[PDB]
Amino acid sequence: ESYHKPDQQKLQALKDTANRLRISSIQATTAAGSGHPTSCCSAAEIMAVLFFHTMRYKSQDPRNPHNDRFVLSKGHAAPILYAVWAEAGFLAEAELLNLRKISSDLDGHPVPKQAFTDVATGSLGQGLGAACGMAYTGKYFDKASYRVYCLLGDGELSEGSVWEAMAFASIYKLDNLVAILDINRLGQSDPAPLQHQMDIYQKRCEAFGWHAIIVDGHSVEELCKAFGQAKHQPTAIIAKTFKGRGITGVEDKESWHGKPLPKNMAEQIIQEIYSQIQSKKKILATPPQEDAPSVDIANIRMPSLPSYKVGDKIATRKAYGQALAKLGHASDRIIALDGDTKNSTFSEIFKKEHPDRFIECYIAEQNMVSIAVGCATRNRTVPFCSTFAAFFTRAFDQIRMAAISESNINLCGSHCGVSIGEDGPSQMALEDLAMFRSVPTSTVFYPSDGVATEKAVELAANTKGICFIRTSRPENAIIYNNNEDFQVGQAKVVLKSKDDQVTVIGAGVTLHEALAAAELLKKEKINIRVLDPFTIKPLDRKLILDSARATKGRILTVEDHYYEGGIGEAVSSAVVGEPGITVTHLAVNRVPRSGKPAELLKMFGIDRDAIAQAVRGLIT
Amino acid sequence: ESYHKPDQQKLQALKDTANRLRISSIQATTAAGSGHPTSCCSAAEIMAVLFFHTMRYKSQDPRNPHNDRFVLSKGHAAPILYAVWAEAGFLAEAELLNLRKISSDLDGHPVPKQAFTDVATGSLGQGLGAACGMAYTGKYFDKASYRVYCLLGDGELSEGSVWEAMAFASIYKLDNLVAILDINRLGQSDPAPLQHQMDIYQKRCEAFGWHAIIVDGHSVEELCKAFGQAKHQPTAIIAKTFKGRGITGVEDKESWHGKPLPKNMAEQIIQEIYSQIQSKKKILATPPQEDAPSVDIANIRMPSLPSYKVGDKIATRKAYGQALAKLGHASDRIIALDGDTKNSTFSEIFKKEHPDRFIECYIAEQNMVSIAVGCATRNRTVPFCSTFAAFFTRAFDQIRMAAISESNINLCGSHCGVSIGEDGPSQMALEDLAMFRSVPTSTVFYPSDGVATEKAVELAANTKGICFIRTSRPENAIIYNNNEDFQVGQAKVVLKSKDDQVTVIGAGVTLHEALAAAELLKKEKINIRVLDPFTIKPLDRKLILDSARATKGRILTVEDHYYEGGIGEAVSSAVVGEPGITVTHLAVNRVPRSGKPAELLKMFGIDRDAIAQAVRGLIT
Ligand SMILES: Cc1ncc(C[n+]2csc(CCOP(=O)(O)OP(=O)(O)O)c2C)c(N)n1
Ligand SMILES: Cc1ncc(C[n+]2csc(CCOP(=O)(O)OP(=O)(O)O)c2C)c(N)n1
Ligand SMILES: O=[P-]([O-])[O-]
Ligand SMILES: O=[P-]([O-])[O-]
Ligand SMILES: [Ca+2]
Ligand SMILES: [Ca+2]
Repeated sequence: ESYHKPDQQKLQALKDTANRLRISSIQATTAAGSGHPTSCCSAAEIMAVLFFHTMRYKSQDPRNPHNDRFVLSKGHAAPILYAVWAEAGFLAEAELLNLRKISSDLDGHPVPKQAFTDVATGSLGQGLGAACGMAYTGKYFDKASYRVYCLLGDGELSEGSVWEAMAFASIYKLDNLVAILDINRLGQSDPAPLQHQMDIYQKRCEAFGWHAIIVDGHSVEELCKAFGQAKHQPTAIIAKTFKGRGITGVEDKESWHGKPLPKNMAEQIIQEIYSQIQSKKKILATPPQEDAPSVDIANIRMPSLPSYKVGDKIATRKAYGQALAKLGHASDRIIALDGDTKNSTFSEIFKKEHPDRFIECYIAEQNMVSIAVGCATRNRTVPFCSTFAAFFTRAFDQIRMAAISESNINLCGSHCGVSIGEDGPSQMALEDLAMFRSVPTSTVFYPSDGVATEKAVELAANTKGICFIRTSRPENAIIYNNNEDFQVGQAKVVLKSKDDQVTVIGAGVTLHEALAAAELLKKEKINIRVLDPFTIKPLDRKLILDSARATKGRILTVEDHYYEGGIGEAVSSAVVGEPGITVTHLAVNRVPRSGKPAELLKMFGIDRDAIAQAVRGLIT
Repeated sequence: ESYHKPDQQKLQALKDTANRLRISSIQATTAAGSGHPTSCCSAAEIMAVLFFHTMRYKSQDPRNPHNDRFVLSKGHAAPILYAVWAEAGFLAEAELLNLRKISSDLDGHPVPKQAFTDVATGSLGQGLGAACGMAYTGKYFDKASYRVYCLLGDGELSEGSVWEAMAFASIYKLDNLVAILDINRLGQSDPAPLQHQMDIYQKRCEAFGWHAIIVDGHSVEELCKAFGQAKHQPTAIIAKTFKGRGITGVEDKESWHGKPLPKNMAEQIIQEIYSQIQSKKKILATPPQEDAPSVDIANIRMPSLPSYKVGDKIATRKAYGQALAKLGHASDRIIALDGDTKNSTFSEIFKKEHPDRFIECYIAEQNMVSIAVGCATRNRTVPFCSTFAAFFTRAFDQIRMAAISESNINLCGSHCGVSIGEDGPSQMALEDLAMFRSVPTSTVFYPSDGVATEKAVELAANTKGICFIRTSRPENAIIYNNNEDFQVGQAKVVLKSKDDQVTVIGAGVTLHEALAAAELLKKEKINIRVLDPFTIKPLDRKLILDSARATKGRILTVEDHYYEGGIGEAVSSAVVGEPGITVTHLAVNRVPRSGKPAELLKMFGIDRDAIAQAVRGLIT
């Protein structure tokens, strides 16, 4: 639609709105006794113009799929976000004073229990990546008219994740995306490196492919104009502002980040700001054009059972790619993301069959996770990201925040453990189970053959939370019939007899080492029960205990992972205290080195011979 | 010294060297059956000019403190690094053919068991940050003439960590630092985003404050000239190259990343390259000026015992800052790094007393860890980094690689757990124990009062590996006499009687909740033994077991951390199977929310009342 050039009365109303937003931010943080009023105050005109002139959204339905999106990347400015939603009529004005109380949902940083929040922020430098996912979805998946606005601080621009998102938005021509940079000169404990060198910020944004506009961030007129011109590139509004703007004696001063005003000072300051407001009448939000498509919410089912034959050899990494491509034929909601590793994770199979739903994220794992989080907001897509599991450690903070965001994303990490062989430890995932188990909403799948991998992909697609699938490089035999039923939290006993003397729990390559160890032990008339956990989180505690009680109470765990936080610790925590139950662990005890897969499994004590020796020791 | 303008014979010798390096990279990867010859080949002229014209180093003493530093950020090019060290006469030429063998130290990516490797690479995007630490040390700490050279790939430039390092080097005027960008057009699975748009790379580097020079990366003459001009800024040599340069039919082609040449093809290609070499005579390396200072290696001792009084209240975060500043008066080797959080971690105390040894890293945790790793190389400094513990998750891959690098760095993460109160979960560290316990070389300190914090700082300074100190926001009472002896792996029983019915293990805020719970239980004639672990890794298994056997075998753990990978799992894994021993866990079961510290401890079941209720349940 045409830009509506505001008259002087509308401009004054926007100024009055910005000053109301300042007052509310001060009132709320003074009442709470904590918070960041000076960080809200630098953004007050930006927020007024965005919410009451530029954006299009349903004020009574913040999650509506047709709405423009707003991401508060500088999440500690939450009080001004709450204030705008009260100004728009969604939040009760009195509730603002309950900021940070245990009785309120207006928490210290935004979180998705709030209808107006899609992604939790608070860990700086992540909002723009989420916004890129929203804008990519809007332009290429929803094909809708909504736009995406992301407000960042200047200290926040020191985070490399921001520059990954900048580069992504220009690669993918996200002309529906606007980043607003609140260049208020100061960080938490010192000035931001570039201070008010606006030209340097402009050069950096232009070098990364954005259309960059320097504005006076306290001029509602310059802001209306800058937001009012759509571009053919992602657009950076570089706003020169002052921290604590409007707070006499505090504006542009250090020592005030995250410091509320004391009661006596708040009263005096609020009276000053209030005297600037010319009218109490509020501006109404403007609704969006309703062109986002419907999205089905039904269960996603594989079009057929797995087609593997017991005895055939396939690496679970390849079965992942085959299974994801197969699942893509069943539902248009499945999208795949990969970080320049598609040939090795086998997500290239999905790209070949469903190219319009594959997102190349390049060597930028932090941004890739944030893109997926953004794509999953409002349930618009069901994303599967992949790289080597070791490189998901690069995105741990994004994954941590994804759980705080209640996000439903699926991650597949390949090349786990020492069994990759010659590349050496930089490429070996040995802490990924520890990392993903510590994520509160996570489900951790560790499929041991191609059939289990296909079932894990199907289960993950239909499971809420952060789903992780750990895949492996070596080709192992198919051990499961393709009609075997798999469920989250349900383990499988793959070998048992009446005279079993220990239950051996393995997964992936160590499950096949355990089965080979059972064959070595058969020559010595020693039988062992072999258990495949399928999910490491949640663990099938009942089947583990019933197996243990059938094998003299003895459990041996063996895993291609470090000792801490892995399968062995998960099993020990589950069964500690149970009478007669003992647990013995085999794992990788130190940083590995290069060698053939079988040589490394032997060197680090997790191969069939190490398992057999541990079994004999338990019996004697 | 003056630039030595090479004659045509020296230039031809450098070309011959580059071609020998190609041959060795092909020979080694074909013999191994794996590796990245096309990634070596694009860098061959760069490597020849660096090692045999530009750099100054002792060829027989690669770790010498006077040497120029070289960091191979694109670590998968390891075969060409090994080749240059054979060409320089340090490595035997025959050993190159043992690349990736379990019998060799020429592993798939560089690692510090090699005398010529300071930091392990292999996880892309981290080398430049390490190089910044080396260059900062050289300019500001060593005050020596050595220079630092870092070779990066173009796909690698998608990592945000690279841009954090770029910004750091210009902030700190690292005119002794040179980054060489191998712009060979291709990544692993597709072209790099910018391909051969050399002007865009130049604009990005210039916007981040570097002096940027575009060269033909296969012209030894242009490379000699570009390296030969020192600048007043960090300098980026932007080298236009072709992947697989010199391999007929493979140069500039996709589908060859990480693919060795088959034997029959290697023979043919090597014969072609060999026919280009005009002479077998090798160039000798040139030694450096020996102006790096001596550094003492003695134990670092606090100048006095802690000065806290039993009963005084201090937050361990503040005791950390006081203790680090105190330790800085004892040894000039201590340096401190912080990510714009010095007012909240209290590293500002060190900055005030020892400003020349404080490094402000801004909001860039990945780079901060890499800086510390670089500063610790060759034992030049003893670094302590600090931020909120939650934001160390942003640097997990850097910490993981630091352990592969055998690095001795110290990390202090504040604001752990729900006890921070109103900021909410984005700022709460609830997975940091899981993360740091999974790091192979780690020691994890969790001091419960100011005295333990000071002792932990002293111990950490003298302990090899990745040391982590978990500090807390709330002020708790001093419980230890200031002459109490603390040691790694030694726990403390802080309350005991003869009629204790359970051993309660707490740490930080939950240790003080446990002591308060013991007072509640005293009213009911119930005595509990309270144990403070001091180090979570390694755990004092002996004292835990002896305590348990004195309290009917019952252990209760309580921690301000998620259930997985924390204190409870560490204790359970240590004691599982021990007869009569049971372990019960209290931890945080889900993403928290904002509230007062005591309200959140109650809501998440880890306060004195929850501990008392669990104790009563264990007895009955
Ligand atoms: C990843 C991360 N590191 C550190 C912090 C701690 N922190 C919170 S706010 C802040 C300063 C923010 O400065 P800026 O982005 O300039 O925002 P302003 O408040 O000035 O608008 C810092 C360092 C954080 N929240 N996230
Ligand atoms: C952080 C990280 N993510 C992914 C990988 C997987 N990987 C190894 S090499 C490579 C491509 C490297 O491309 P580039 O930097 O252009 O180097 P070249 O071999 O072309 O010189 C990738 C994606 C990695 N090593 N590290
Ligand atoms: O995909 P690469 O591990 O052979
Ligand atoms: O330092 P902040 O948590 O008050
Ligand atoms: Ca700022
Ligand atoms: Ca490349």
